[PDB]
Amino acid sequence: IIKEFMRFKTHMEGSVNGHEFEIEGEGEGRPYEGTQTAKLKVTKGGPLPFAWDILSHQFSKAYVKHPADIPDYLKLSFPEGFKWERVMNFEDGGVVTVTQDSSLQDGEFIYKVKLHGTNFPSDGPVMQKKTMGSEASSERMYPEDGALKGEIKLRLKLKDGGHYDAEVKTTYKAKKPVQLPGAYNANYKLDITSHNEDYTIVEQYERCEGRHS
Repeated sequence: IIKEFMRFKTHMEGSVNGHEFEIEGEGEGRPYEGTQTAKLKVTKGGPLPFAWDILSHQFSKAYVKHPADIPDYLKLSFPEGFKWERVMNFEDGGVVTVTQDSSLQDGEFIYKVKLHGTNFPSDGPVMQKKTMGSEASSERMYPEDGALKGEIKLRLKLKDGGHYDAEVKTTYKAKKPVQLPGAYNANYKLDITSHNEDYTIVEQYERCEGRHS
């Protein structure tokens, strides 16, 4: 059972341009209202020498508000949970891959994340930490390969004007077989509500809701 109020714990192990790091985080939110907050701490490899914005979207699809007629594939996957794999192709060649495992333990969600950050130019917006958060987007959701897929055109604002884009592709698969929905949209807004000077402590807020195609 997914209650109206739910907490989660997350751990992320990753590598960006050969720099290894680990992140721990805890958060809470309203799974049916589609809102959540998270506080993340860099526990190893801190301070990170690249943009926090490449990581922010990797820190929770069970917290999506869904209309009653769209099956909630990821909520229906519980208690066993689900997994997801993502690819983010940045405009300058930079690539980020993520694998995730989500489960339920003692009434709380547990997230395990693994991240690869490859071929980012040393003078680019990520390496130079020139990003300023992301704009509100819409993930096009659709079934494919006995799984739910999602597509986003992520836009990161830059400090001195303009944007830095990525084509994001994700596959979400329930551990046990559950009813796949038809295509729909998931509108999101993710905000960095607070951070310390070196980004070793970061607070995030996100709202997500499902709408008919």
